[PDB]
Amino acid sequence: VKVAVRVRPFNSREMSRDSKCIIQGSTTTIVNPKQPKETPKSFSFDYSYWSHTSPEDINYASQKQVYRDIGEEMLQHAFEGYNVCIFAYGQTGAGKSYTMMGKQEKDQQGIIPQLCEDLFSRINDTTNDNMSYSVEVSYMEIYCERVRDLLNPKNKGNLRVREHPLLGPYVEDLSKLAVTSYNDIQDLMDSGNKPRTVNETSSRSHAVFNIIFTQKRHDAETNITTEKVSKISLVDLAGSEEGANINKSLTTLGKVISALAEMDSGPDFIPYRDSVLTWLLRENLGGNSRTAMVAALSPADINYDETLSTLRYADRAKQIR
Ligand SMILES: Nc1ncnc2c1ncn2[C@@H]1O[C@H](COP(=O)(O)OP(=O)(O)O)[C@@H](O)[C@H]1O
Ligand SMILES: [Mg+2]
Repeated sequence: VKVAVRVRPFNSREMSRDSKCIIQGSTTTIVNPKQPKETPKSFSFDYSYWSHTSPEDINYASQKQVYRDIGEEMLQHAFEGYNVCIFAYGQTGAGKSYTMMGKQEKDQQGIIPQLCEDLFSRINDTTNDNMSYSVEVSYMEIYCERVRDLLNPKNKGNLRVREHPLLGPYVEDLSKLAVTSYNDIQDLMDSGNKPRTVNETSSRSHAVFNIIFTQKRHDAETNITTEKVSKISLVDLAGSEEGANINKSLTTLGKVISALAEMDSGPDFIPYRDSVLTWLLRENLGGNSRTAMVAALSPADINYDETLSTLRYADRAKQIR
């Protein structure tokens, strides 16, 4: 797996913009009529999430759905070790926040909230007297190559993304604290999401919600616990590139995709330092550790270029490991 796209019914700016929809299969239809042409195409897109109507519409991409499809499977791999990713990419107002952290009230949740929950349930259901996992998580915002401990509001004893000669990239301490208890964990997020509030320009940033699943198996053959960790990173990178303000953020990443998108002739040295964001995630992005994506589109015809822009180099995610 690795890719999917999701469209949002309509937002105010749209609702009053007397703008209807262009995006109507398993693939994305994309028209424009304000040029003539019929194109572009539909593109593969493992998943072309249809959520244009109302959660009452039988034909509706339910929240629980997107999870049981991308997240669920993505959580499974974790148990069997192997790290994983899930980025919500977009165009400001595309639907990234919802599809990752939705809304607190019953129903309207993201994959994050559901994923942990699963994890948590996954762990307490138990089955054997030697589990021992312990949940370790962190919530950072990457703004102008300038992280921020959404977990610990006043941070401290920090700087940027440092590289551990062997353990891989990380950051100066930051904030890392177990808790074990969905509710305990659930809370963390909350506090976090709030740590950011300047239109909310919290957009020119990207929030990484990474968790450290450590697995300790008991031998039952010459006592010998076995440390089996997995890294679970879900991000909501910036979106939409009138284009007041720039910064590596995008590009950095904008560079990686061209990379993982470049095999030719049957089946590398990988270029991501040049991509601070990719930095944060080594193996999980450069070979090893499966990875899936979610793009959120806007039904508005007033947004046919940016969105379309999204579809294309979304379709582009087809080549690497
Ligand atoms: N599939 C969906 N179902 C219901 N509401 C949605 C959906 N997708 C987006 N939204 C709406 O859009 C808003 C959030 O979009 P958002 O994730 O914040 O944008 P972005 O992350 O691209 O900046 C919410 O207030 C929500 O009502
Ligand atoms: Mg947002």
